Amino acid sequence: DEAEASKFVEEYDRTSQVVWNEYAGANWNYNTNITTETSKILLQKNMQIAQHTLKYGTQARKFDVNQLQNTTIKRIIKKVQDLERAALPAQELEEYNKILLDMETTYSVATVCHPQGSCLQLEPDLTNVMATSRKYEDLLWAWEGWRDKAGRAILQFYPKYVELINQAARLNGYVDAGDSWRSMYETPSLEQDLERLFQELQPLYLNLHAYVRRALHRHYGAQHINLEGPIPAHLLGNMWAQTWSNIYDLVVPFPSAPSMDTTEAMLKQGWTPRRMFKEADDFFTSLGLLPVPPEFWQKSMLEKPTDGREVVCHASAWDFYNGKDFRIKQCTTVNLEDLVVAHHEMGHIQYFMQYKDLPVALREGANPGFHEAIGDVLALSVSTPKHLHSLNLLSSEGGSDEHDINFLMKMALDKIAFIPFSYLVDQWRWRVFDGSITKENYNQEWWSLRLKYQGLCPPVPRTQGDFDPGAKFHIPSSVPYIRYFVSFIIQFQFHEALCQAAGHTGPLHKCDIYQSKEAGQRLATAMKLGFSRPWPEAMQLITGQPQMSASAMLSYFKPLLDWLRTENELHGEKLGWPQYNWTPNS
Ligand SMILES: *[C@@H]1O[C@H](CO[C@@H]2O[C@@H](C)[C@@H](O)[C@@H](O)[C@@H]2O)[C@@H](O[C@@H]2O[C@H](CO)[C@@H](O[C@@H]3O[C@H](CO[C@H]4O[C@H](CO)[C@@H](O)[C@H](O)[C@@H]4O)[C@@H](O)[C@H](O)[C@@H]3O)[C@H](O)[C@H]2NC(C)=O)[C@H](O)[C@H]1NC(C)=O
Ligand SMILES: CC(=O)N[C@@H](CC(=O)O)C(=O)NC[C@H](CC1(C(=O)N[C@@H](Cc2ccc(O)cc2)C(=O)O)CCCC1)C(=O)O
Ligand SMILES: *[C@@H]1O[C@H](CO)[C@@H](O)[C@H](O)[C@H]1NC(C)=O
Ligand SMILES: [Cl-]
Ligand SMILES: [Cl-]
Ligand SMILES: [Zn+2]
Repeated sequence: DEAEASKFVEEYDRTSQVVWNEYAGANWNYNTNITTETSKILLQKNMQIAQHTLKYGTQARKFDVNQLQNTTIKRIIKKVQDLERAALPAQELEEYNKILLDMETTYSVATVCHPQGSCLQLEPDLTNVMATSRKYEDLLWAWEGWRDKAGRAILQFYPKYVELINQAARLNGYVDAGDSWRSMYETPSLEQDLERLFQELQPLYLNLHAYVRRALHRHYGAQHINLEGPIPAHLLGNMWAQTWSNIYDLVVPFPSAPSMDTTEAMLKQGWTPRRMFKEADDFFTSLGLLPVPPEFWQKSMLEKPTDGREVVCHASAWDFYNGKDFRIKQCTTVNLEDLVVAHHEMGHIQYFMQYKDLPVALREGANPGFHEAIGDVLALSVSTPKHLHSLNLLSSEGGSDEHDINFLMKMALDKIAFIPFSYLVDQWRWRVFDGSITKENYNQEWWSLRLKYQGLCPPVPRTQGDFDPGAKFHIPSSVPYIRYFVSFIIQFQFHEALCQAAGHTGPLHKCDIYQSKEAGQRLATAMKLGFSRPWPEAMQLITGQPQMSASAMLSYFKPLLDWLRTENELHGEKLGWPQYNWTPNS
């Protein structure tokens, strides 16, 4: 019994490496070269890996895990019993795989065109418009156009996707796909824990929201901003209003304390995408963590190709499951935002390398939020004015409370603004999956949540046939999103603990853990566990305690919360959006 199970897990691990490596290659080739051929080979490799999954998943289900002594072998076998889509009948599996590829392709090639004029892709063109335009009408053209071309085109696929992904989840013992996704956290109290964390961050978000709304009222006019209502969703510098830092110029608390133009500085100094990832590599190795192998530099696609290839430009990090081939694919733009993204992606690579000696079944983060947090932790240190100054991308900003509040505001526009967004994406999808939201009400329930959690409203009334969730990458690509909410909270807990381990004193937001070997050792021991143990053990290794907690993030931003409360009180802001029914008149 126990001996049969141990031999089984060894066989699974040997054959999975080979098959998973092959699948990763075909997926990479399509992702970096979208063609009918590569897409045909990908769909073919899909059926190959499903045959492997079905073979070993069927065997695994014949072990009564109850009678197993070893708990690492229990854990592997329990996971292999979940076939995911390979539980579907052959006909439905083929249809499911084609739906997913159609949704992804539709999103990745959509464009927004002027009549008799040029056509813009999402990256970099429309992203640039949303980030830099300060004209209501031009922002509206891009915001609405993307949803008209991308979102509306996904709607035809989504109901059938939902049916098929739920059917697979039921065939694997879950009640629906959202149940399956939540189970990745192995945390029965997950929904209540996440709701508690969201509530703890509400005071900070409402004060930020009210301050930004006042600043938008100053620039865009009283006729277009209701100081007691939701904010129009196209004015926040980002296609999804998920991060707001690109409108820093409109909301700067102390314009008398200016910051160097970081994009001009990178360009003037000859930064390139390759330099951006090299600086990330240096930060990781400064902590005593691992460098990326030479192969990484040869096989990664670090900028939009120019040879006519259509590619999936959305950034991603790749494990090829042979312990040696790791890659990034990013249509990198030379700016500070993409430097942070490069650190994020390099954090996924670091995790891949740290757990590469585990059985492939356990080669995942302690939970998906952990995988997302590693690179962001380092990026918190990289983002400090003192570190950016040492890269020659800022002037000296120390010894100045004005510069200090400006910096906290810059960070808040990204980190705090993102909290409600990241919460609501899977609040919506979980209710789509459990049947609470039907295709009749997809879009209406999306905007009810955009209002309830982010206090945003659409600048143009939505009409039948709109499917604005489809205009957000992770929806047609079927990537769960709550990982990013968890990540944004726990990355501050990790930062706090690593700064304490590095001997930092004083305000948490001034800490920079560059070159701390004690910090790197905490992260390395946690990452090496992969998915071999419940995630509270990895939490304990990093922070000395087992819980998720908003306290670290609230401590980081405490000086800004104090300042915002004073400023909002002085101006008589009404926090929140009691006039929640308001929408733009024109
Ligand atoms: C429950 O079972 C697990 C798993 O046991 C292993 O996997 C099963 C399928 C069988 O093949 C067993 O024969 C295997 O041992 C046990 O976990 C292992 O415990 C041992 C200690 O007894 C650990 O051994 C350590 O390994 C270190 C490095 O090994 C890794 O690195 C090499 C080379 O890089 C890599 O190729 C290899 O695959 C390893 O992953 C070594 O430095 C150290 O000194 C020590 O020898 C081993 O790492 C554990 N594996 C895992 C996956 O956790 C449990 O001990 C067992 N529990 C009980 C109560 O018996
Ligand atoms: C399974 C695998 O093999 N590869 C996976 C990694 C893994 O799970 O192992 C992978 O590469 N996924 C791609 C995805 C890309 C990005 C993303 O989509 N981010 C979210 C949310 C966000 C926003 C701001 C921010 O600062 C941090 C996160 C968004 O932009 O909406 C783009 C920019 C950042 C990360 C990613 O890396 O998470
Ligand atoms: C792109 O894909 C085609 C097949 O669709 C292939 O012949 C070609 O070599 C690929 N190009 C690159 C750069 O991979
Ligand atoms: Cl939207
Ligand atoms: Cl997740
Ligand atoms: Zn990520």
